[PDB]
Amino acid sequence: AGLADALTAPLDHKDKGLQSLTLDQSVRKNEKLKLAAQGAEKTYGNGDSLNTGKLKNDKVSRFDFIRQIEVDGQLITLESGEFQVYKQSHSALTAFQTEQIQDSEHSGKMVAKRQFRIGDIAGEHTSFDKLPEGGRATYRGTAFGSDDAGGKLTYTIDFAAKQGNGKIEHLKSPELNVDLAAADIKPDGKRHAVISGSVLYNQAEKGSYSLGIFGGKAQEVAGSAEVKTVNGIRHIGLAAKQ
Repeated sequence: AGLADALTAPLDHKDKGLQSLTLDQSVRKNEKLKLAAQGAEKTYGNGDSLNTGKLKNDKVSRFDFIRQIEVDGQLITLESGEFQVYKQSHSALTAFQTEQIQDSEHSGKMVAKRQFRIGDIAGEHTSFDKLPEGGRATYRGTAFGSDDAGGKLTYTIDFAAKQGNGKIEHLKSPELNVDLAAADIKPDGKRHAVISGSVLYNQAEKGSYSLGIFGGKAQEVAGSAEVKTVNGIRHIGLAAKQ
């Protein structure tokens, strides 16, 4: 696995769009980060990166990590989990999966939560008035979230009518396949466009999603959803290509 390559050496170092991902919110400005997999280990802090140049497209990479600090020269393993790293065409994103973590009173206890969060959505886009207003664009993607990380969605956008739509499918049970609330183009992007709509949960509840278009000609789509429930909020990541 190229996991070991990307911890021991850099990848394509030219970077003029995306050949890497930024970690300046993945770690605190004071704290220590250790990552490891498949015979290698990355040791950093404050605000670094992870390199993705000469890896495959349209796939997920798997990693072990911990976020920690040194106290009076002593090392405590504060929170540990899964570093879930998506590589696509023109775009890439991270997600967090914190589970096994220390209690900050006894310096040697453990606690087991199951806390997922979305990460940074990499790939600059600056050009919707550069696309045609014609056709229908088919899309299909992975859904990855705090209860959702076994299913996958179907997505579309009528370029001729400027309206997005979708559906969530491939679930453990059939009532869990939900309709997606059809949504038009709305203002948010600093020099680009967005589709932002609503998300129906187990035929109940009230979630929310936002995503954008990527590449030089609508090659893929990426962004985020948050479904809020009586169980609290599930963040779901988007990964879908033409």
